[PDB]
Formats: sequence, C-alpha cells, structure tokens
Amino acid sequence: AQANEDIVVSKTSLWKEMQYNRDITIRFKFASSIVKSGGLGYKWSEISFKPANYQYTYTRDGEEVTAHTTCSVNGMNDFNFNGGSLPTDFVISRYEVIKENSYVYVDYWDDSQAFRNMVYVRSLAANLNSVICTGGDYSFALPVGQWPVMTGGAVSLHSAGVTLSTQFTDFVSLNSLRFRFRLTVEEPSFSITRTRVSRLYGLPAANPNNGKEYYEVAGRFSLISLVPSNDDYQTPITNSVTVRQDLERQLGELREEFNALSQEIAMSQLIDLAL
Amino acid sequence: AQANEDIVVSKTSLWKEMQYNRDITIRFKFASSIVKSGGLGYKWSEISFKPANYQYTYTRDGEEVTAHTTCSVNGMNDFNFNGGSLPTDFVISRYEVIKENSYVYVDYWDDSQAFRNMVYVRSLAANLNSVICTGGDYSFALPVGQWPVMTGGAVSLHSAGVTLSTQFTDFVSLNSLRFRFRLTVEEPSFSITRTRVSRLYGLPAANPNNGKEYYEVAGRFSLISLVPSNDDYQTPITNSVTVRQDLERQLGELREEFNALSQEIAMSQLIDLAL
Amino acid sequence: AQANEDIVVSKTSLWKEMQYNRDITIRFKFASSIVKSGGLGYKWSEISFKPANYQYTYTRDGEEVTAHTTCSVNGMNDFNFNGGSLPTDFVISRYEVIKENSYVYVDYWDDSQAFRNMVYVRSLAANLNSVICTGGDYSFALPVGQWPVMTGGAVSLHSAGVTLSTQFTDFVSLNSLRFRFRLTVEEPSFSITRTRVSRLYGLPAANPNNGKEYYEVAGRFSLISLVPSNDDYQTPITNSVTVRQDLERQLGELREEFNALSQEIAMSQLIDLAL
Repeated sequence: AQANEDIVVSKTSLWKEMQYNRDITIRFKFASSIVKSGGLGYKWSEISFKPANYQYTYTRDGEEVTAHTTCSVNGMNDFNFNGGSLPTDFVISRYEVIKENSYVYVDYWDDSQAFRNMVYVRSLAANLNSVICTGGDYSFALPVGQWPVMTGGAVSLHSAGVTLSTQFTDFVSLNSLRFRFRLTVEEPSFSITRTRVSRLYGLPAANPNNGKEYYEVAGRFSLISLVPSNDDYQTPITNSVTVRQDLERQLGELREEFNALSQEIAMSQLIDLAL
Repeated sequence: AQANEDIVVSKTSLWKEMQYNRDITIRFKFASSIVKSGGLGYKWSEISFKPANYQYTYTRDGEEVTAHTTCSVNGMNDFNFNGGSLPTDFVISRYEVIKENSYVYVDYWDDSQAFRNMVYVRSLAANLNSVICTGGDYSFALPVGQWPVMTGGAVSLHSAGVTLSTQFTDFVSLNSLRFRFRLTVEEPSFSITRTRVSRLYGLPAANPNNGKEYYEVAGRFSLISLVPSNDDYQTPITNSVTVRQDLERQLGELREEFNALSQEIAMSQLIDLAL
Repeated sequence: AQANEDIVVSKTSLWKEMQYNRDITIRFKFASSIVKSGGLGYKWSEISFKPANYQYTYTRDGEEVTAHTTCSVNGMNDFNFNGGSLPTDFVISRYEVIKENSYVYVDYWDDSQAFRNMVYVRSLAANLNSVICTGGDYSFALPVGQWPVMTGGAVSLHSAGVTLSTQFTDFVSLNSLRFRFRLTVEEPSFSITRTRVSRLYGLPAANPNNGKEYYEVAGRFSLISLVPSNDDYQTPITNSVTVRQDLERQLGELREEFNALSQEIAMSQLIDLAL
C-alpha cells in the first residue's frame, strides 16, 4: 500500500469505480461578521460567525497540490451582555460562541484526481487528529473612555463523521468532503475586559483565528468514486453567480435613500458652516 | 402494487433505472418581503413575495420522512396605492398580488430513497389535489392616526405540470420535484380597511399564510431515475455558501457610512445638552 | 457533415457518448454597480463590474434557439482619482478598467440537445471571432456645478481557451460553456471631461455597453458529452434560491436602523418647522 493509493475497484466501457486514498492538509479559517448599531457607538448589533473560504497550496509527496477549504459553524450559542439602557452604556445585543453543543464543518476540496468528477461517493471514511482553536483579543472602538477587549476562549476540535458537501463561492462550485468536528471547551477561557463577565468557557466570534493565518489539521481519507472511465471528462467547476438579485435591488434602494438623506443633512450643515 | 414501491426497470454493472412511486405531504409556506421607505413612516417601499423554505418531518406509512419544501411565486401582479404626494398620506409604491395569470412553484425534496441520487429523471408524472390559500390581516403602523389593516384575499391553487428543480438554501442544495400550480381567485376579497381600496380579487403578499404554520397539500409522484446500482453512493447534500462577496462588501460599506452619520447626529444632539 | 450535427461516438445500455457540434450566436453584456457615497454628493464609492445575465432567442437553421448568457470580468485594474480632500471636490474612490492583463468570461447555454444533460464533457474545442467593445458616455450627476462625463474606451475581445462552467441565477442553474476572451486595447480611449485625466486606454465600467442592446459574437463549438442513452432524461434547470440569509437579515436590521433614524430626522424637522 501507499499513502496516496489510486486503486481501480471496477471498470466499464463508460464508467469506473475508483478507490482514492489520500493524506491531506486541511487549513481552515474563521470569518466573523461584526455589525455595529447606530448612535453614540456603545451598541453592537451582533458579532457572529459566517462561512469562510481559504484557498492554499501545499507539498504532498513530491507534488504541489492546491486545495480549497471552507469552514462554517453549527449549533452556535447566542450570548447577550447589557451595560444598561442609556446611550452611553456599552452593550452587545448578541454574539455567537462555540461550545460543546456546537459543531464545526470544514469542507475540503483538492485538485487531485480524487475530486475531478466527484458526483457519487461510497465507502467514505477518514481519520483526523484533533487540534485547538484559541480565541484572540478583539478590541471595541468606543467613542470615549476605556476600550473593552474580548480576550481568550479555546475549543479543542475532535474528529467526527465525514460526509459530502459542496462549496459555493462566487467563482467556483466545488464538490468537497465535509469533515465534522466536535468541540470540547478547554482551559483558556474568554472574558470581556472592564465588564461584569469572565471565566466562561467557549470560543466567541470576535477573534477566532487569534491572528493565526489558518488552523491546520493533518487528515487522511479513503473513498470510492463512480467517475467516467475516460480521464478527460471534466465536470463544470468555474462559476458565474448572480444569486439574490432582490437583495441587490434592496441594497440599491436603501443606498439611494441614505444618499438623499445624507445629502440633505450635509447641505443643511454646510449652509450654517458658510457664515 | 404499493403506495411506496421501489421498482426496477433496468440494471447494469454500475447503473440502474429505479421507478419510484410515492405519496407525499407537501407542506409549503409563503415569505413576504416588506421594505418601508424612510421619513415619517407613512409610506411603504414594497410588499413582495420571496422564496420561502420550510423543513418538516411527517410520518408516512410506518416510517418518518424528513421533507424540505420551498415555495415561490411567478407572474406576480404589481398593484399600488397612493393618496397623494403629501408626506403624511398612506402610500404603497408597489405590492405584489397573485392572480390567475400568475403561477405558484413548490419544490419538494425528501430523505427517502427516491431523492438519494436524483440527477436524471424521465417519465415524471404526478397527481396533486388543489388547495386554498387565504389572506391574513396585516396592520400598517404609523406614528399617529389610524392603522389601515390589509385583510382578506383567497386563491385556490390547482395542480399543473410537474418538473425537476433545485432548492438552494444556505445549508443544503437539493435536487427536488417542482410542482406548478395555477390560480383561481375565490370569494374572499383582499382590501385595506380605512382606505379607498376594496372589492379587489387576488392574493396580496402582506400576510399570505393567514397565521397558518403551513399550507398542506397531498400529492403522489411516479418517476424513473437513473441512479448508480449500488445503494451506497451519495450525492452531496449539504453546502457551504459564500456567494455575493461583493454584496457583503457593499453592505459593510453602507453600514460604516450609516454608523458615521448616526454618530454625527448623536454628537450634534448631545452638544445641545450642555449648560 | 452540417453545422449542427449530433453524432453518436459511443453507446451502451444506459449511457452514451455524443459528439455535439453547433454554431451559435453569443449575445452578452456588461453590468456595472455604481456605488455613491453620502456627504454633499461629490464622492462615488466605486464603479465596479459585476456578472451580467442576458437571456434571448435567435433563429438557427429553421428553428428558434433560446439562449442564456452570463458575462463576467477577471483581473480588472482599479483606478482611483481624487482632485482634493474637500467635500465639494469631485472624487471617484475606485473604478474598474479592463486591459490586456484582464480577461472576459462568457458562459453560454442553450435549450438545444448539446446542453440538455451536460455534466461530463471532453474533447471541447471552439472557434470564436473577436469583437470590439467600446465604452459609452456616463455623466456624474453632481449636486451643484458642472457634470463631468466619462467618454471613450475601446477594447477588442479575442477568443481564448474554452472550458466548462455553470450559470447560477435566482431562477435557473445552467451547466454551460465558458468562453474566455483576452483583451487588446483599441484606438479610442476613455477620458473624463473637466478633469486632468485622459490619453489612457481601457474600458471603464461606467458604461461598457455604449447604450447598446448587447454585444454579439458568432462562434462555433464541438464537444463530446457523456449523457444518458434515453433522451427523455432531464436534469434540473430551474431552481428555488434562498442563499445568504444572514445577508438579508443584516439588510433588514440596517433598514430598521435607517427607518428609525430617518423618522427621527423628519420629526426633528417637523418640530423645528412648527412655529
């Protein structure tokens, strides 16, 4: 056997079952959507996770292989902290934190032959070593006074069942292997500095990557794919996405309204400033 | 014969033709998009239909089926109502109403064997009884004065042709059966109370669901699908979607601009409280 | 041998390899998103290319072909101009221009037999003639003063390698042929009136279409597709889409914030105007 076997478990005139075994380096990354409310600047609408893409390249055994991994979270816990009700009080309406009840979906795709025409897969199995994602420090740009910082928060990712997924980005639609990761809250806890909250275990979305370029997991997978026998057929990969046109229309109308209102406000201020 | 047979009509080494005949309980739902124009709040930008997902789980004959149904509207008619150009008058720039000339699409997918690898389908036929969708009572909120409530509106969906489609959500991409419904307006008439619009037939987008958790229609479908012979292959079902990155960037840009403007307004209002 | 043959290069019980040769009329267009900042109204946030859909019908030999095209731009240079930092000074933060270093993608799909089950394709080749795309006139509608107009800009799209891709919209998902075009700058040059910028080549995103219905290019392609033997088999074409729910929720929250702020501003003007 070998670390990157390529076995033919069946063949036919037009189709063939190919067994692919591979050792892969899954480098995944977190993306945080931070929405801040309007007013003085002491209110934050939300700090949540969103799916994050990451395309990279690494050296296999004598080969330069280009991979694309997208990370996402499920079963997140929404926490809320209030400094009061006045406009000056620091308050976050909600923010997502990862706990033992959550899952992390890291779907990995590669340019190897194991993914070229992956439309049907059976006997899918994998091995994955656990890792630790430690929470970094994220500071809040308050208009006045001290700056709170959300520091800490570690979760150990442990391997779970692997399945089949699809990465839908604006450029490429890829048929990927979704590795599911369970989480265990670890000793490094997260606390909001200068706030009445601390020593609570999890990994908030404020700064999951903690300044790290990525989180790397060395995995292995073995699958059987039903692909055309001729190794020339190529499934469409590159994409032209024009989804959610109604959302674009709403964004345009909202921007038009905001532009008109801001134009009126700016004129009403400049007339006074022109004394 | 059976209500839920799994017949074989052809088989080869790697592929086969499965004739699936199944009874289904299509539970669908409407989604209303409401955009309210800025200002005193006496006008609404748009009241439109939008695609609506609904994932449920119902008991078939001895088994539990997890179903995912997505509803959409086509050919919607654009009505409008304005009392004048005065800011303090009721104005709906454009709202969507469903009439006979329009159609209702319902994509339906199940975790049963009939949808495991549905990529190719032929001889797709179905039977599907009609349903009645009545209109709810949606109230319009104003700073002061009366509250015109849009009430009434009923339309009967009658079964029409059936095709194949794809349900694209934020979590799952599903090859599904698209049931098409023609429309016949029923006796109830939608009208805005305390307003000069009444005796109008159709189904508006204000509150299509009428407070119902779902609209349920019983269906049956028979189809022949070209599926891999081994009942262990799996087409990707879940998804990791990061499309419309430019739209996210524009949303962030406008959020930043609005935050700046709101902070400016807050500073201006706070300066007026010094003495 | 005729221009629109569909030859059988292989056939089996359930699958076959078909050689489709077709002469097509690709009609495409450029879509541009123009984002305008707030303030007095002398700052455009950006003028950027975005994917552009266009569905049409053209007469083949004795039959009408319904085609769907999607244009996109890759590797577009970003040019910025800032005459002065003052609010009243004209500014365009960044606009996209396509040069030799840029590429134009055009995804093309038809209701013909060549695209009906296009999931696996080999031996793909094409013959496409070049087309000249010239930018039109776009006027910057400033609040008060002169309106600069950006006029000119001409490039030649020369046929490049052809591959597979997929067009995703709010209505259809189409496995399609991706024609790539390289760019060669032409004699006409884009310039902005009443500005110290001119004699620089490219195709600015302000008005690539030159106020024209479409850019038409006659092409031909030959491909070998692995499709089900029975032609009654159909893959999904239409889709129901609910992608980017987080985006819609954030847009709704932003709309609520804007409505609250605008109502507050309008009430402030009303009370300030009440003597």
